[PDB]
Amino acid sequence: MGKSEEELSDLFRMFDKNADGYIDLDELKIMLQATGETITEDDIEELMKDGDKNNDGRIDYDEFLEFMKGVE
Ligand SMILES: O=C(O[C@@H]1Cc2c(O)cc(O)cc2O[C@@H]1c1cc(O)c(O)c(O)c1)c1cc(O)c(O)c(O)c1
Ligand SMILES: [Ca+2]
Ligand SMILES: [Ca+2]
Repeated sequence: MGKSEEELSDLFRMFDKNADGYIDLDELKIMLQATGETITEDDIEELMKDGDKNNDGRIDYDEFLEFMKGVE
Protein backbone atom coordinates (compact mmCIF):
# COMPACT_ATOMS: atom_id res chain seq x y z
CA MET A 1 0.00 0.00 0.00
CA GLY A 2 1.16 3.60 -0.52
CA LYS A 3 -0.09 6.62 1.48
CA SER A 4 2.32 9.52 2.13
CA GLU A 5 5.99 9.99 1.16
CA GLU A 6 6.67 7.57 4.04
CA GLU A 7 5.27 4.63 2.03
CA LEU A 8 5.24 6.31 -1.40
CA SER A 9 9.00 5.72 -1.70
CA ASP A 10 8.67 1.95 -1.14
CA LEU A 11 5.48 1.82 -3.24
CA PHE A 12 7.44 3.60 -6.00
CA ARG A 13 10.51 1.34 -6.35
CA MET A 14 7.97 -1.49 -5.96
CA PHE A 15 6.18 -0.50 -9.18
CA ASP A 16 9.32 -0.05 -11.31
CA LYS A 17 9.31 -3.53 -12.90
CA ASN A 18 12.69 -2.78 -14.53
CA ALA A 19 14.16 -2.22 -11.05
CA ASP A 20 16.54 0.68 -11.75
CA GLY A 21 15.50 3.37 -9.23
CA TYR A 22 13.35 5.14 -11.85
CA ILE A 23 10.36 4.27 -14.07
CA ASP A 24 10.22 4.60 -17.88
CA LEU A 25 7.13 4.87 -20.12
CA ASP A 26 7.44 1.23 -21.27
CA GLU A 27 6.97 0.27 -17.60
CA LEU A 28 4.15 2.71 -16.77
CA LYS A 29 1.58 0.97 -19.01
CA ILE A 30 2.60 -2.23 -17.19
CA MET A 31 2.68 -0.62 -13.72
CA LEU A 32 -1.13 -0.23 -13.82
CA GLN A 33 -1.56 -3.57 -15.63
CA ALA A 34 -1.87 -5.37 -12.26
CA THR A 35 -5.01 -3.22 -11.90
CA GLY A 36 -6.43 -4.15 -15.32
CA GLU A 37 -5.73 -0.92 -17.23
CA THR A 38 -6.99 -1.88 -20.70
CA ILE A 39 -6.66 1.25 -22.86
CA THR A 40 -5.26 2.18 -26.29
CA GLU A 41 -1.60 3.24 -26.62
CA ASP A 42 -2.62 6.89 -27.19
CA ASP A 43 -4.02 6.98 -23.64
CA ILE A 44 -0.81 5.81 -21.92
CA GLU A 45 1.02 9.11 -22.49
CA GLU A 46 -2.08 10.61 -20.82
CA LEU A 47 -0.72 9.29 -17.49
CA MET A 48 2.96 10.19 -17.97
CA LYS A 49 2.19 13.89 -18.56
CA ASP A 50 1.18 13.95 -14.87
CA GLY A 51 4.04 11.76 -13.60
CA ASP A 52 6.59 13.81 -15.57
CA LYS A 53 5.25 17.23 -16.63
CA ASN A 54 8.90 18.07 -17.44
CA ASN A 55 9.06 15.19 -19.95
CA ASP A 56 12.75 14.54 -19.14
CA GLY A 57 12.54 10.88 -20.22
CA ARG A 58 12.52 9.46 -16.68
CA ILE A 59 10.20 9.59 -13.64
CA ASP A 60 11.89 10.17 -10.26
CA TYR A 61 10.33 9.87 -6.78
CA ASP A 62 10.27 13.68 -6.60
CA GLU A 63 7.92 13.64 -9.61
CA PHE A 64 6.08 10.48 -8.51
CA LEU A 65 4.17 12.80 -6.13
CA GLU A 66 2.72 14.99 -8.91
CA PHE A 67 1.11 11.71 -10.06
CA MET A 68 -0.27 10.53 -6.70
CA LYS A 69 -0.56 13.83 -4.79
CA GLY A 70 -2.70 11.79 -2.37
CA VAL A 71 -5.15 10.01 -4.70
CA GLU A 72 -7.30 6.87 -4.40
O1 LIG B 1 -3.02 5.67 -12.61
C1 LIG B 1 -3.71 5.09 -11.75
O2 LIG B 1 -3.24 4.72 -10.52
C2 LIG B 1 -2.09 5.45 -10.02
C3 LIG B 1 -1.14 4.51 -9.22
C4 LIG B 1 -1.58 4.15 -7.90
C5 LIG B 1 -1.16 2.92 -7.27
O3 LIG B 1 -0.46 2.00 -7.98
C6 LIG B 1 -1.50 2.65 -5.89
C7 LIG B 1 -2.30 3.60 -5.15
O4 LIG B 1 -2.63 3.33 -3.86
C8 LIG B 1 -2.75 4.82 -5.77
C9 LIG B 1 -2.45 5.07 -7.16
O5 LIG B 1 -3.01 6.17 -7.79
C10 LIG B 1 -2.51 6.64 -9.11
C11 LIG B 1 -3.36 7.55 -9.76
C12 LIG B 1 -2.76 8.46 -10.71
C13 LIG B 1 -3.59 9.44 -11.38
O6 LIG B 1 -3.06 10.32 -12.27
C14 LIG B 1 -5.01 9.48 -11.10
O7 LIG B 1 -5.79 10.41 -11.74
C15 LIG B 1 -5.61 8.57 -10.17
O8 LIG B 1 -6.95 8.65 -9.94
C16 LIG B 1 -4.79 7.59 -9.49
C17 LIG B 1 -5.04 4.78 -12.00
C18 LIG B 1 -5.47 4.51 -13.36
C19 LIG B 1 -6.85 4.20 -13.63
O9 LIG B 1 -7.29 3.94 -14.89
C20 LIG B 1 -7.80 4.17 -12.53
O10 LIG B 1 -9.11 3.89 -12.79
C21 LIG B 1 -7.37 4.42 -11.18
O11 LIG B 1 -8.30 4.37 -10.17
C22 LIG B 1 -5.98 4.72 -10.91
CA1 LIG C 1 12.56 1.99 -15.04
CA1 LIG D 1 10.73 13.87 -15.17
